Amino acid sequence: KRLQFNETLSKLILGGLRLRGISNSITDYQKLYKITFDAAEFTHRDELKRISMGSGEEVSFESLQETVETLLKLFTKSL
Amino acid sequence: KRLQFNETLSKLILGGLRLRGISNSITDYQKLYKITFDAAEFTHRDELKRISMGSGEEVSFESLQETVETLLKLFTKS
Repeated sequence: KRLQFNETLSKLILGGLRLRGISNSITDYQKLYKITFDAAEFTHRDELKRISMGSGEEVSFESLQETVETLLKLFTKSL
Repeated sequence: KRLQFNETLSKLILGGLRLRGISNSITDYQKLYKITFDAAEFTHRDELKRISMGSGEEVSFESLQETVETLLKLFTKS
């Protein structure tokens, strides 16, 4: 779990939420962000572990973009 | 929730993991179960809340199964 992954994931979720007109001043925005973030980490857990093990890897932006879109699509259908 | 949602959700996760050949012996099995359980509850949060408040609704098997499948597909990519 490198910092670059963290920052890229955070940006993708912020952008995904904003793109959906979901404002950070609503009651479940924080819960929505957190579970998306945690789920996205868990999705890429194996590579994050390898990165931590010095594989010198980098989670690709494109794959993370798919993960976030899948999760936000799932988590915001009722919204 | 709606206790029936919770009981069915458990069965669908256990069943989805079984179909995929993922045994409870593997190292991340319980976290995999738990995060899928919670993400599925979250997905249907709004209806589940109305249900607990007496709306008379019921999350359909189809919808819940699609939820579980979306999550397990995403979470078991390895």
